[PDB]
Amino acid sequence: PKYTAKINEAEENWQARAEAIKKGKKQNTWDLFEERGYVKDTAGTKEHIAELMRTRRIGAYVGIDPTAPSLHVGHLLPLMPLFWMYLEGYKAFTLIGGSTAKIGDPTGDATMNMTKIHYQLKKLWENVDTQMRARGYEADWARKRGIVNNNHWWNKQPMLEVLRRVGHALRIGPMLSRDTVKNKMTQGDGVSFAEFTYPIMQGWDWFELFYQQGVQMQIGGSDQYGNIISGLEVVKAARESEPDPQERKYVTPKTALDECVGFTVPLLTDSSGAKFGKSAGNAIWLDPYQTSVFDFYGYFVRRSDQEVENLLKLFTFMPISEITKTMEEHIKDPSKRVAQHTLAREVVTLVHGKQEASAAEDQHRMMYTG
Amino acid sequence: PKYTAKINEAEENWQARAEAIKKGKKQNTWDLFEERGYVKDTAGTKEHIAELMRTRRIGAYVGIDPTAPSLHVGHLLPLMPLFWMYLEGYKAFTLIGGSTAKIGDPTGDATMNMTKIHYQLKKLWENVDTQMRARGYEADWARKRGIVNNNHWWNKQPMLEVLRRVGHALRIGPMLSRDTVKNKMTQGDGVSFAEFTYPIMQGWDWFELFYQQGVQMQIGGSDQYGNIISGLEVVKAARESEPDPQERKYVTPKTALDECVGFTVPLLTDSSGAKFGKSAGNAIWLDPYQTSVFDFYGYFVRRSDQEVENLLKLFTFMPISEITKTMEEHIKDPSKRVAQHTLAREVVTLVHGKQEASAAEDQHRMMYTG
Ligand SMILES: N[C@@H](Cc1ccc(O)cc1)C(=O)O
Ligand SMILES: N[C@@H](Cc1ccc(O)cc1)C(=O)O
Repeated sequence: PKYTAKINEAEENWQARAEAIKKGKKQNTWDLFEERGYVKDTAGTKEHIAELMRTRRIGAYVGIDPTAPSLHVGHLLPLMPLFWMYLEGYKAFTLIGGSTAKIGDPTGDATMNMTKIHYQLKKLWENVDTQMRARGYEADWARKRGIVNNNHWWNKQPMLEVLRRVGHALRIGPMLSRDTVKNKMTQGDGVSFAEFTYPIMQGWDWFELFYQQGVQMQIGGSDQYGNIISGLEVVKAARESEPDPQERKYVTPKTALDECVGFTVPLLTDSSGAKFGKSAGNAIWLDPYQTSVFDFYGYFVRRSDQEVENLLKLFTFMPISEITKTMEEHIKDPSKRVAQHTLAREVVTLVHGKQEASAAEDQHRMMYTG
Repeated sequence: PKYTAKINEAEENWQARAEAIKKGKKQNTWDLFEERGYVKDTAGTKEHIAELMRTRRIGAYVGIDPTAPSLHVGHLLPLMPLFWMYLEGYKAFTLIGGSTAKIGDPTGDATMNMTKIHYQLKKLWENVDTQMRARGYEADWARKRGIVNNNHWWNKQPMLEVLRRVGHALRIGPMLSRDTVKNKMTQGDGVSFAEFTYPIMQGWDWFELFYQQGVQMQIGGSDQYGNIISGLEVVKAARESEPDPQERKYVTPKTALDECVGFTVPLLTDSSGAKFGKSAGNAIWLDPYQTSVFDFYGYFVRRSDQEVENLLKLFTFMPISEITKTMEEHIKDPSKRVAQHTLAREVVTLVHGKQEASAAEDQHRMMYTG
């Protein structure tokens, strides 16, 4: 009865939204992704992903392996489109790779790390809510966010079941004919069986999130394209191999838009080759105990004129009109770092909050700042 | 106290045996293996395996994947040295690959198959006991036989634990640079992830048998050499990665003779290329409902003069002196098929029992036999 009525109202709301998009009254979140610059590679055509996003209140996820006690600003990039979807009323999850960090992604303390990353994600998600309220988005019952740790299934998930459900459908050649698996096996050491199996586990992760939460979309870091391709194979195998006739009603695809999709975000460097979120020989951590707020703000205020508009698009919830006005002010006199102070203000506001942001800005407008 | 006293007497008996071998009073079972022709390839040096067998009442196993409801005579070959060890007072196991049959060994109904194979192995093991008594071997408390199904661990064994315990130690290159994995991936279809993982599961099987039963030796079919090499890596990884300090006392090797070893049996064909145990386009099944006893006996009575001594050595418990006397009678007039009737009599006696054997011999000595 009553969850059902609410689900029905949600779908009806979603469908009026869908029609509004078809008529051009409302921008498709997919086209927002393209406009702001989040799309590098897609697993699924852009027409596919657009239409899935228009017609269905999907779930989406980003996975993070807790390889250290703090996230850094480089982690923010895949999270940003995820947060945009959340603001738009999708279901959005950050998956902590508690079990999968121990294998480690080859593309190219641990419990305490897992605890700290959960804490930090919860803190950031709360700042997203704050920003959602500040940017004028209305409450929506069907809007959902969550934090999931893949140890929830990996602690007991039988190997046999994974091999039976997906292992016969996945051929090792495509896994092997992929640049990471050819790279570190030619130049660099070898690939461990555990390393080789990592993409299969991440694919099973996606299956579990599809099954449990309706997650049809994975958003990946810039180097996650191969893992996403493999993950789709794993999820497809798993949905097709479901033995129970009753579960198949729910899990086996019937229609084209039932399929899963994904995309990756761009690789961000400056014109000197530096990786975004690295300032010298260290990360810009989200933890103030590791990187002071002043220094976090500093990182952003030092961004280049050449990259700053692109970074305002990626790392803020500023409407494009707002960014355009900022850039119009900024080019009057770039030496004033209007755009960079805006970027710093917005990103600090998201990670550390408005008060910390104001204080840091005041400090960076002193006559000496380092 | 009392299992302990019995274990101590067993070890003392084993050590008098060991000294008797060192002094040449008693043949090392390893040298029996060599004399009778069971040794093709060894994982571990022959000096290693010999000394392990002299000094330690090891456990050994043969794995069989239940891919059909009956075993056939080709299955007997790896079982024979295993049965010899049993007669000599080792611990000897036949492992049914209940879970691993579903993946299937790539080297180159299902529940009912598992039930029938268990039944047949139990029946054969009982005939081994009969033969043990008939060949003059004395009761030994420490002599042990068993039938184990790897579904005992595979039904619930977590993938994560397997990957953490062995997955980092096993490199995919050696797995990949092996002829089977290069064969069916070049010529022939692909290799499924499940296929590629099969040797890891069989290696974990061996670990479970080492842990549970003290099994240090695997005997393999003629094509199982690669699987045995991989299995040793898996068992070594697993014994070295045991996290508990108390378990390490028992599971982590301390000495050279603590290591696991294995060997394979020869590939048996006749001079026309036919696979041993194939008579035309069908197997010679151990099940009388599939291959009559008459026809089973017939298969053996038709063996060639060129191969019959070799087959008496492999497929019977006849002392070498007995086989020599048989061959001395046989060469007086080969047309009488003395040696072949002896081979038929002995193998039928093992699989179907002495009464069935006598009847089949009488039938094959009629003036018309097909
Ligand atoms: N493999 C990703 C993280 C990840 C982990 C688990 C997942 O299910 C998804 C993504 C990385 O290292 O960047
Ligand atoms: N792989 C072997 C059978 C086997 C199965 C499991 C084991 O643990 C050992 C051996 C075969 O097909 O001949």
